[PDB]
Amino acid sequence: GCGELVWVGEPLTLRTAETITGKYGVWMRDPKPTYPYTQETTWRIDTVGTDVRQVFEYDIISQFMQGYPSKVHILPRPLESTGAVVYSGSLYFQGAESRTVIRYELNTETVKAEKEIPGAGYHGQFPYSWGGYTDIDLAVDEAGLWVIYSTDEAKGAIVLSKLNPENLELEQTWETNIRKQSVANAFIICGTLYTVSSYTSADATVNFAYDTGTGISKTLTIPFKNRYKYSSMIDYNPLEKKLFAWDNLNMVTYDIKLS
Ligand SMILES: [Ca+2]
Ligand code: NA
Repeated sequence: GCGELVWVGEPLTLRTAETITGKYGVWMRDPKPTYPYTQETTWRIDTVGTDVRQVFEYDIISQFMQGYPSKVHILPRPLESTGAVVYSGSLYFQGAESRTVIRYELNTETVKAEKEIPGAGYHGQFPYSWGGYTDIDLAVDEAGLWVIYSTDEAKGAIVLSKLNPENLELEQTWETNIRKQSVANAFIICGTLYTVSSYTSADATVNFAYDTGTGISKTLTIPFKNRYKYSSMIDYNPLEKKLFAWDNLNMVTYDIKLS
């Protein structure tokens, strides 16, 4: 059941990092789970620092919320920032100090594909408003895998491209009029890109939308609360139909409603 985003619920805290290494990070589930994982499997990456390689994996939700990881993967190359996603058995992440997206198959711990995002800024050229080298933000929605970025040709406006999940080729590209560094983060629901106005405010909003199906841009005023005042990661999971976010040590989730 697709539709336009009309409401975001209150953030629910599922886990809190215990060290500064997890001030920012990304946590995620696979909306297209594949053996040996399930819809309960959760991954967590604490992303502070310069040689981020540890990916914590939890087989079931209770372990993610209360226990130790069931497995730790050591990535073969350091990861950049908070934009990564898991999709159909692979972690898609950006190589540190690069515009390269890497497909890392989790079960086999194998790199299956790598792609430079053509023309994408990286390492602080088109971050979201908080910085954090957030130039490249992967996304999964009801239609599959996407990447959110910008380029010099787009003058820093958000660009989004649909990606082939097997080989990382770009399938189609859209250019918005939204300055990427003017918004706190972004995510895609049902082919519409949404942005969040602030990473600090308890009274932020989902403030812009761009519908890739119609080409129409809109302003919105949907309330969005940063409970802990520093949201470094905001993504959408189309299986759960929820937002997943990382806010100042806290892994949080928001319910949503679509028209
Ligand atoms: Ca995002
Ligand atoms: Na992302």
